[PDB]
Amino acid sequence: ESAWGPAATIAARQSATGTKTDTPIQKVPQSISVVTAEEMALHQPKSVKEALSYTPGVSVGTRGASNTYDHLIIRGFAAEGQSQNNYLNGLKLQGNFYNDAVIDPYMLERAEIMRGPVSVLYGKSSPGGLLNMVSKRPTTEPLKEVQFKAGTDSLFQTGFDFSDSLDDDGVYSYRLTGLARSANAQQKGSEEQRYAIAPAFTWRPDDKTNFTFLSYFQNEPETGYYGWLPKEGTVEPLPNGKRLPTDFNEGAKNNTYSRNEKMVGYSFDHEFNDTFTVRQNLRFAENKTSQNSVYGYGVCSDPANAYSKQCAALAPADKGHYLARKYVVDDEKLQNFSVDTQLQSKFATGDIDHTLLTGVDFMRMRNDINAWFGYDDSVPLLNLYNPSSHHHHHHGSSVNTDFDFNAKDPANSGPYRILNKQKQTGVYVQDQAQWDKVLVTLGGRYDWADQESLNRVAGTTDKRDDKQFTWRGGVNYLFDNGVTPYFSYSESFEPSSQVGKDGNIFAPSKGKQYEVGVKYVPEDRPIVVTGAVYNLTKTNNLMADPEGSFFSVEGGEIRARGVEIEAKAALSASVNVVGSYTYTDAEYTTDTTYKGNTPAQVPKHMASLWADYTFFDGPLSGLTLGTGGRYTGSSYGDPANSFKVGSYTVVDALVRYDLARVGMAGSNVALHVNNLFDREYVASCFNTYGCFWGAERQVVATATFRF
Repeated sequence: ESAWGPAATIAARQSATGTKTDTPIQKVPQSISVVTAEEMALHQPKSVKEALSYTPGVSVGTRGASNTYDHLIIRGFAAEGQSQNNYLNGLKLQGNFYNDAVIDPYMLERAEIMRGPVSVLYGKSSPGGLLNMVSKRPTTEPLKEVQFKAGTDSLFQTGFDFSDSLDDDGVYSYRLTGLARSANAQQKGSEEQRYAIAPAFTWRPDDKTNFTFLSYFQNEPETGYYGWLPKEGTVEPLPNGKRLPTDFNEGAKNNTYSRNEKMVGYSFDHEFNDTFTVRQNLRFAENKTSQNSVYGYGVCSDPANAYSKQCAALAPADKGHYLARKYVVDDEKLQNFSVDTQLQSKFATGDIDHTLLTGVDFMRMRNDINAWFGYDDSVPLLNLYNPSSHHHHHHGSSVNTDFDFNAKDPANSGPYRILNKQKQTGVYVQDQAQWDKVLVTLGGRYDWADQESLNRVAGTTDKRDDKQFTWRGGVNYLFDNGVTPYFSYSESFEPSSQVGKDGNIFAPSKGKQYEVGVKYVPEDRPIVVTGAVYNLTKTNNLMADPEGSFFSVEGGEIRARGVEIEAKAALSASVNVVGSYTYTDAEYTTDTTYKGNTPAQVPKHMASLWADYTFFDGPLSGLTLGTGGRYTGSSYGDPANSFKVGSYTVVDALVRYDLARVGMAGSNVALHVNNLFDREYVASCFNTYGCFWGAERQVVATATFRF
């Protein structure tokens, strides 16, 4: 098993996103999870987001039923500005504003998650949090796969995955993966459209040299729903005592959202001799996205709408059941270049073996934003009264009316046009020195993160050049019966894009984490079990001005201490089990307005358990039956901890049948169901006017053939 390849079992022993060198999990001084292709091909996730429903320390409901972005909250933290923090092949997919890229899981070999500070190897990043996806590479043996999906809400997906060798020596091999997916969003009027293709080329001139070309091209005409719903009508009842239905949509009938992705790059490694090996990863991508979206703000009786004219002009007792809305028109285009070059030197020092990693990482991102935002009264109000029993059960919500978007009244709307530039360069050194059973991992990295923002309207230009250093040290007492105790200190840094009162760009916030735990990686049985307890602190978090002044102020602090236990196994040739528990104590340590309060959208308790049985026996030979559930404790729906989103428990099921009994061994047909008990829940609220209905039970039938 290679950190950059398949795992054979639901349990991956090898990973390289934690130390940038192919290391076995037990030897990694940090909480690392790995969701293999197998596991993913088990639930047929819609996005890498869903593919993470069972991993501990990651909420995936930050946006409810919506999938526009694989935005995650890890260990109670996320990137600033609703941005993502996702890596693809050890390189970051640096996004900006609404321009953030996604990779379809069907194109991944595995999706890894690294918890806690990760700057020691990746540069600027949101504390405690990082997702690293691995492109599918050319396979060792022929692969001619064709897959067909069909599910609820008009879901239709047709995709292929072919990999072969051009020569009988395997010096030349490829892999072409693509898919065409179409579906209706949970919210009436909204659609989901995707076309993706990933071309890979691997050149192995010998057994010590590999250069694999990695490209990805994707087109999405419409990305689906991405709107906000009030706590009143979702979490809490509306005055009349009813609630907006889970399929309710508050946007224009002509709301539109598109994203365009294009990328070329490569992964290269070369072993010069018994001590020196070099590997370099490079990628270039130009990404576009645009939208015409009318989103809802809060109900008229919501503080946010305090200054709303359309709202104020209502009977004081009606403000509580009328929805106020705004809108945005956006169109962006960004390019991002990335290359990481590293050198791995293997040498000893009498009983002390060394694995020295030293490399230089570079990246630049440019994004051009040309958009328009509607402010108060920019769009008609909405009477939430209508959504009743005719809109619930019998049929459902109804699409509203069109909106202008064009003719932006200089009154209720204005222009937004920015040119954001980002540059980062870092050099790092790490060493995994094993002195028999005692593995010590230590290393660090220095960074040159420079940003430059141009406001095409104000004709302004804000700049900032950061120079940050981070290191990480850890110890793993490699036992022999499997158990592996480990502890480690880690650091991170995340620059700010916000400008203070002094007209200058804020300084970067920082992450510090203390984690200790044990990992059981038995060498005989294919089972992995890890548990960990940590104390992660984000510092210099921006907070309200002590003297309220529109401008924020740095110096705030947030602490997240919690426990995480995960377990994936192969208890049998017919038994597989995935399970995890997550305890999260996230609290505002220092903050002008909030404090003691816990950040919104982050539950205290989380747990998930899953298992599947397979048959090779009786009449049910080739049958795989699996079910499971995911637990999401209660959470706060706003910074003020004003209200709370209730806990919920969703169940997933799986019936898989091997088609061997039709001469099609290898292939198979399966039925997947998410939220079996079609539970109605509110995933979360980032504020009183920003709540998201969870996903209504979905059902998918999949036919995946192997020629």
